[PDB]
Amino acid sequence: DDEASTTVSKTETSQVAPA
Repeated sequence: DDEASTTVSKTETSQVAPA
């Protein structure tokens, strides 16, 4: 949800892509 491109795939790196 935080990472514009992907909501499903929610990893630590996925969080990093916002902040």
